Amino acid sequence: PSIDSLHYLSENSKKEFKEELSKAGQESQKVKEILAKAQQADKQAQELAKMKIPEKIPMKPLHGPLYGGYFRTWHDKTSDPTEKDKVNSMGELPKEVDLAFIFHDWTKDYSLFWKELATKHVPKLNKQGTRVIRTIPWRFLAGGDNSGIAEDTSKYPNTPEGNKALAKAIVDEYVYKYNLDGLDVAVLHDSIPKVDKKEDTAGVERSIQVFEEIGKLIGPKGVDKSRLFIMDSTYMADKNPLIERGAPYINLLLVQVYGSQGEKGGWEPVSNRPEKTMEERWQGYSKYIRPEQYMIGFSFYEENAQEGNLWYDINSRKDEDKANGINTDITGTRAERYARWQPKTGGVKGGIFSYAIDRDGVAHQPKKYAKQKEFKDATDNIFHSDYSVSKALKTVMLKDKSYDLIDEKDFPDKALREAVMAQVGTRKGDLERFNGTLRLDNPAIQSLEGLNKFKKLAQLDLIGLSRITKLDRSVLPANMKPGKDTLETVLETYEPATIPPVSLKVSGLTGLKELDLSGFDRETLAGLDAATLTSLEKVDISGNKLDLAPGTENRQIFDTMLSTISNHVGSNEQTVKFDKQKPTGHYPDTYGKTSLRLPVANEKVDLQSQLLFGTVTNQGTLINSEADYKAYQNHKIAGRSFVDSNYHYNNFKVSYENYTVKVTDSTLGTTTDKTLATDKEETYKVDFFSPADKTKAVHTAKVIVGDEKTMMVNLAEGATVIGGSADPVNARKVFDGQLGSETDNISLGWDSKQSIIFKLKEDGLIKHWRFFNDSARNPETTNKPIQEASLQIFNIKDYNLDNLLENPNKFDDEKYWITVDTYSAQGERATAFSNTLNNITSKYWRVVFDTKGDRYSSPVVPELQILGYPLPNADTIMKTVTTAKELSQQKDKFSQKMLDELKIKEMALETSLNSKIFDVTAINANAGVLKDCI
Ligand SMILES: CC(=O)N[C@@H]1[C@@H](O)[C@H](O[C@@H]2O[C@H](CO[C@H]3O[C@H](CO)[C@@H](O)[C@H](O)[C@@H]3O[C@@H]3O[C@H](CO)[C@@H](O[C@@H]4O[C@H](CO)[C@H](O)[C@H](O)[C@H]4O)[C@H](O)[C@H]3NC(C)=O)[C@@H](O)[C@H](O[C@H]3O[C@H](CO)[C@@H](O)[C@H](O)[C@@H]3O[C@@H]3O[C@H](CO)[C@@H](O[C@@H]4O[C@H](CO)[C@H](O)[C@H](O)[C@H]4O)[C@H](O)[C@H]3NC(C)=O)[C@@H]2O)[C@@H](CO)O[C@H]1O
Ligand SMILES: [Ca+2]
Ligand code: NI
Repeated sequence: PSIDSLHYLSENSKKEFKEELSKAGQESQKVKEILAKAQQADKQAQELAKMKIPEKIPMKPLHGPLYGGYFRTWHDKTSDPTEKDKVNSMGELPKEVDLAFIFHDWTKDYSLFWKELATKHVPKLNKQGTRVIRTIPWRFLAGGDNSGIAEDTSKYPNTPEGNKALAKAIVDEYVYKYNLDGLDVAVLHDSIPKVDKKEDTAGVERSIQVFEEIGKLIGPKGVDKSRLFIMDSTYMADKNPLIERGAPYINLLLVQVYGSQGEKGGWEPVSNRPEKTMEERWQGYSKYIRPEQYMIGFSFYEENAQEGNLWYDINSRKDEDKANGINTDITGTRAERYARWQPKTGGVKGGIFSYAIDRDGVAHQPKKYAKQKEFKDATDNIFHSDYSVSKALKTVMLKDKSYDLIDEKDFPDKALREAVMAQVGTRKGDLERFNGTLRLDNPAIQSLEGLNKFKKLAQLDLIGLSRITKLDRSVLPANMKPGKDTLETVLETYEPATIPPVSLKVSGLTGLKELDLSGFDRETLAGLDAATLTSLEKVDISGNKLDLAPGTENRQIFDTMLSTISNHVGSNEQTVKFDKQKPTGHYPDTYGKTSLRLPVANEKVDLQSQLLFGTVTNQGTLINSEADYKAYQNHKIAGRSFVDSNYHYNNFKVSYENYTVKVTDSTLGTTTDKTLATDKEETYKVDFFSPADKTKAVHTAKVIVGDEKTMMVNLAEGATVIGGSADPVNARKVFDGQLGSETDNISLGWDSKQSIIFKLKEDGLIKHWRFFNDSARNPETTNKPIQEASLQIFNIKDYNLDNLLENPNKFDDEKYWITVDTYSAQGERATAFSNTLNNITSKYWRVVFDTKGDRYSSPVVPELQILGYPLPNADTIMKTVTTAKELSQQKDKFSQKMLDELKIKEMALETSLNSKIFDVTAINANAGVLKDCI
């Protein structure tokens, strides 16, 4: 009986039986048993082809806290009847299990477990209410590495039509083949599609398309909605590649959160806080599914588990009790906390599930034996479970008020009750947690009794409710006023949240007579369409944080309601109330003081108080002083003010201490003192910074003491290094505009004196220069300071620039350069040095620094700055100046009269090059006149 002629065995099972052939390939007596079993395996395989899948028992739709479980096929006593220690059966799962997940592995194709499942387990579990679900890995929807059916790439190509063929083939193979109740797709890192044992991106993308086609067949958006379409994952929502396009097609999301990591989250010591927490996890998924579809999972103790697969989600065997492999108490377990857990927002959860439910009741191997790979504990044997833990957990949830149905004692009005259920949910627990939008626009609503049940409602739209006549605290959500979360957590951890007060939109309540919003600390009235509240007779908005100044939207909503009430019953101290306001002072988005001009005097200004100031309400009223706020307290409505008599300018004002400052003079010198001295004529740029950010400024201003000067630029930034002893990679960092961090080595080179040869970016007129000592970057730096330095330009009159450019290193001698300024440290602590330069024009430069330290003395220069203004053709213009001066001495060639006119023009040009306001257009005009006169 060859194995190639068996017909009914799957090619996989045949690939197995022929490998077992190779072993003992010629042993006379073992070549028998392998064929004799490959046959008996074929007899079984053909009994699976001819079994009769029972007719589907119709089942009640899902409802209430659900409890699922993953039964490991290889622990069913029919998986491999030769292993007589496997005693459990999936059919024995009690009615408390709403979802029994077939979790497949190690059970042979030809196993008769599949005939016990189809013809006995499904009928039994179905008659009691338990749905049976097949679990398949992510990779079954794409790729070819263990992709099961999808390995056949010709029958199911990766195309629009191929993906449909694969989706229908999946549902047909794994759902309908045994008349199962639904399909579960597990997306983890372990199940991700691979090829060559490499994560396949083209494979992951195909799986999204195939997942969508499967959803067009089963699940809430498929042709057959009786079958469930479930997804179980370990990814956070922001890392699940299939939730965005997949979520609308699934009935339930099962997040696997085993162990204290799933519950508490992971620690991240850079934040000093936890991440991937239980609350953070669902908040991510709350964008894609309703909370009633969310199900959190734990794990029972799997036999012979090793490091990485030990979760301790159920109680552990006591170290003394060495014979007791069993523990069925839920008290103090992670699973029992998971059953009672409810998110803080949205609503209550679908339920919980357990992995390896065939191990229900088995205690956990003590933590101390985790690393002993071969230690066989009492809890590592196989037991028959009566599923006591599963029953105990299910009843815990089933007996939780959170899942009590919303009834007429919450909302006596039917029209309101039907709308709450349409938009919020159907559980009392959903009122304590729903943080979305409730739109009550059906005018049949006769009463708003019950709305006070809402604790976290984000927005409430009351539209066209003609039968409503009163609105006050008793018939509005409880979060109308600020408050903190009151739902206590049942989980473990290592402050409560703020409840954003509700946004109240009201429009078309023509029957509304009284509006009482007092004592809620409301920030605005936005949402009130006062032009529609036509029957309003009594209004009270006192004791809030409203800015009722004229011109505001708040005042106009108020004026409108006051006008309506003034045609119905009259405005008076009883029908209209508004006082006791405490508007919230905010920082402005912008500030108006963009320039401050002072005379040159020996005074002192506080830059903060003179440029950055002012508090603004959320209505846009700017208060810039204690004087404006008294004009504000002076605003009167019906003869009296609306600001609380106890709310002073000190309370309303926003504080500007902690705000830093970055002053920059016209030579690009920098300070950081709020105090400035007007003793020196100079022009400064001032940037202010909030404590929360020191890179994006909140306000820029321009202080001008005396005659305004144009601000210089760092013409050296971006300069090209072409020489110098100094390390060219590091050299170029002196032109990089920032000082740097003290992690980066910026040492120029080995010996104690180092040059840098460089060319400026664009032409320019240079008027200043500055080099920073190392103390500018880190004040505690151990790199000694520069003792002596020289800045030089290239002797272009005598030497050829082209010779320099062809062999720039040859020219590292001061004979080829001209010195324009030398620095010599006198021995005093200096963070930087700066000095003027005489309208230099050269494009090519050479600097040297010297710490004077015999050896091991490294020149460290954060940044070298050659400052000035941009000026195209500085060469020619400055060349023209020096010509008129020469001519003016040749008093024999030119008459005195010719020279006096030329002198005025040469003088005029020099004046424009050294003017405080640099004007390139005037310069060119003068230098053009001068060259023309020559
Ligand atoms: C998705 C999900 O549910 N989330 C995770 C769980 O996945 C996770 O549970 C584990 O699941 C393992 C099985 O998962 C596989 O199936 C699911 C569903 O189809 C897939 O989603 C998943 O990716 C796994 O896929 C399977 O992978 C294998 C390996 O590749 C495929 O077959 C092999 O594939 C390779 C290529 O990679 C190659 O081609 C090979 O030839 C091929 O055989 C397989 O095809 C693929 N699925 C299919 C059908 O497509 C469980 O195994 C795991 O449980 C084992 O380990 C725990 C450790 O604590 C034990 O407690 C537990 O009892 C079990 O032990 C194993 O028992 C069998 C029973 O006999 C032992 O077999 C023996 O092995 C011997 C050699 O060691 C001899 O060969 C002997 O003849 C043989 O009988 C086996 O050795 C035991 N192994 C161990 C480790 O003890 C676990 O339940 C859980 C984990 O916490 O978390 C969930 O959230
Ligand atoms: Ca630098
Ligand atoms: Ni062990």
